[PDB]
Amino acid sequence: IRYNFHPTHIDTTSFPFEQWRKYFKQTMCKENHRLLLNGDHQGEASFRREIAYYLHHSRGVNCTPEQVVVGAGVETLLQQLFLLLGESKVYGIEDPGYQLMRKLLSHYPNDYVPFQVDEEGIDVDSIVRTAVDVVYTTPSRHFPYGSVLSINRRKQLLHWAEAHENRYIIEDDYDSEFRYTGKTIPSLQSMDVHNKVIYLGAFSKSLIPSVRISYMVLPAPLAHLYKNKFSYYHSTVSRIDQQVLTAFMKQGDFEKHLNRMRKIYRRKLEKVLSLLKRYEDKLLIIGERSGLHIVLVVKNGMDEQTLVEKALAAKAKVYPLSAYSLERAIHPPQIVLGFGSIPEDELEEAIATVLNAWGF
Amino acid sequence: DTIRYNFHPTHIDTTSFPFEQWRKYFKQTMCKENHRLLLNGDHQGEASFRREIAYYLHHSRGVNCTPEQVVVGAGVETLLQQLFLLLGESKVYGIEDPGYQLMRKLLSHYPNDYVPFQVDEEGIDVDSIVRTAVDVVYTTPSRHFPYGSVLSINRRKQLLHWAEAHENRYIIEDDYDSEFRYTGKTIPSLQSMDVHNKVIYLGAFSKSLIPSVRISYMVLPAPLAHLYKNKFSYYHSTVSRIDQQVLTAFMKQGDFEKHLNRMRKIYRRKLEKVLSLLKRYEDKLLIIGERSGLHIVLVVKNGMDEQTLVEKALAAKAKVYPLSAYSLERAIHPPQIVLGFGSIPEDELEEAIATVLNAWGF
DNA sequence: GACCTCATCATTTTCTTAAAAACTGACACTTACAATGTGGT
DNA sequence: ACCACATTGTAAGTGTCAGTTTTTAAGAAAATGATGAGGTC
Repeated sequence: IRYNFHPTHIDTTSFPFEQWRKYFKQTMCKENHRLLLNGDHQGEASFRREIAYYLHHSRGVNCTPEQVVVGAGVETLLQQLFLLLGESKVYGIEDPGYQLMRKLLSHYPNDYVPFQVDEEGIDVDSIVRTAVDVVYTTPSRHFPYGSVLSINRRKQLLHWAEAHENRYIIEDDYDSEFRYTGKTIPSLQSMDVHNKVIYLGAFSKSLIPSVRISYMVLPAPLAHLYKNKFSYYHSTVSRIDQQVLTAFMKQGDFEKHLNRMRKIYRRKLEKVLSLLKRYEDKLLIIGERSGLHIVLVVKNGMDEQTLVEKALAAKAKVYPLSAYSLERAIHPPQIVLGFGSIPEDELEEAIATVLNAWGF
Repeated sequence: DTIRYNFHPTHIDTTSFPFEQWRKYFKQTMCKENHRLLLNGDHQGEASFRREIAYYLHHSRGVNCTPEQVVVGAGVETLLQQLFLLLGESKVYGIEDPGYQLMRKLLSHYPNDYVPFQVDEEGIDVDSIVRTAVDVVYTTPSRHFPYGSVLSINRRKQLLHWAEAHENRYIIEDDYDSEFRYTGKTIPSLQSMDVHNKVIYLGAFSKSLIPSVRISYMVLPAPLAHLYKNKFSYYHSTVSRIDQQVLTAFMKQGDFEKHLNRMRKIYRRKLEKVLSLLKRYEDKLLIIGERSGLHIVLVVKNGMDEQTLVEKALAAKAKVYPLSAYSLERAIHPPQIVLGFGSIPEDELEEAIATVLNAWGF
């Protein structure tokens, strides 16, 4: 309550309401009644022929609107994939990451194998010397430190899968065009030519979290397996919330929302680092100056379960780094702050009362 | 596909939803005072969209429950796959025949095993189930595809003690269709007749309201709501915080029950028009289950096979749906065909039925 | 022989403000399909 | 006791007046790129 530094939220008071309302009135009007009965089972092609036009001009992704699949959430976007694969597979999760591929697979007979990371990337040699079949990396930005995979590891990891023809690799975006200097690199979907990596996108940190649209992109000989095996399903996103975001990205008002949103977070990043570079005796920063959240490491010798529970007395919650890693971390207790939803004209009191609560 | 004169048993009429009363509540919720409602709140739905269903269904269909036991979802299949893993992999699942073509095909991705039954004019073959080894069976109390055979009251009190015999058995009910029967409105729900918690409730706002709002509630009993919140505490919802907080104010301040009664009378006015027109022939076309809801089944005693009859209606660009799909086995030497009217408008019914009849050789 | 702090320059897509324009809020009217009490033999 | 006929009681039919609402376009305007000025080490 009252101060919630969530690690991946968004700011509340800045999305355009009165611009969002106008594109509804071409969608649900008195001629429009064939937008009521249920259409195609994976979103209307006016929503996918624009996604294939957008990700070829902003992230270097190469895809066609008969292969991209829409869905809702990620947990419903992933559960149809585990049954599509089979049940003779052994998964790959990086050691601190998003707590998602693990927490699903507590229901299925499969097994997940961790793999170590560093400030250059994740390990690739242990990917070689085991028998893993599906691995899950975020090549644009590594949660939650902020590491970026180089080109030196990408050729090795993509060439690991080409020699034996039954392994896969899942890219999770989580954030792009929020870098403040430009688009990072062309993503790992761009460098594939043998159709071995699947995408997994999002529409929920960029624009609005609670509209529950998302998307993956399938490769060539798996798209006509998913369409063959699940041709008796239904779509999951409400079709009046899809032709909103067809004209929204045919007539160009998303490509002026994210560019507008960039500076509203950069102006928070500079005013949060100009408050933390005074107390540089202990509160070190690990990870780059990008994204929506910082990772302060506290060398002041208090314990983590006291450090989080100390902030709750003055109606403020932070998010620790015990639940994000399987093993137990170093003696300096890392703590993840965020700056998405805290507004600008209360940052210099928010961080002040947090660091006043901990130690002056 | 896109076609003219589509006759589907779920395609509701499109030209009678109060667009203005859809938009007066939609414009009310996106205000500057009404942020805190664009990020993610609760996961089983908004905490008032669940409070309101427990005073909609309680006095419109009879179900006694609490808003701590409700589960919202999306579709109904995403509401079923978050049940198929709450029970185990030691169960066997009982479907009807004929029925909806869902829970046969959904159970082909799993190691669970299903066994069919038969359906008579009193309901389902309840006498077969007591001497068979099934563990969860899925039935439709208040109606039945594709006939209309309401469950007779003796078999309901039999199938109560069926699932109240042991400890590991459950039953599902599927009352997709209610408040759309002409008089004696609907027999009250199988959830109401149970007082020992072995039946789960399952129904949806996508036949009444709009085909693509994609909301389906669910009710849970006490020893599965607790077991769902525990082993599913890390999901989110699958419907928005605007598609729910429209229908909270859409139902709090009146304009749902007026739509209910208006759509209740419109479809009776549609049905009697069909019963007037098709009665002029009873030579080869007997009609079964003439009374209820949104679809009739229309037999045919043509001197040729049933396969030619569905594809002959494509010759004049019309769509009809046979009954060799809703059943496992195929021995229908009387050719059965189900039809619908719920999408066709009144002004072209006269040409419409004459298209398919004289397309069949009249 | 290296790293990295301020300008101030021309092209440009965001930002409050302003004066003509489709519209819905709260009356009253104001008919139409049809619910329920008082009579036909 | 067996077989109807008509009142008040409202869901509807366009319009009233006004009001809190939507749509087009032009200067300043905050602020991004090729060029030109120092510092530290």
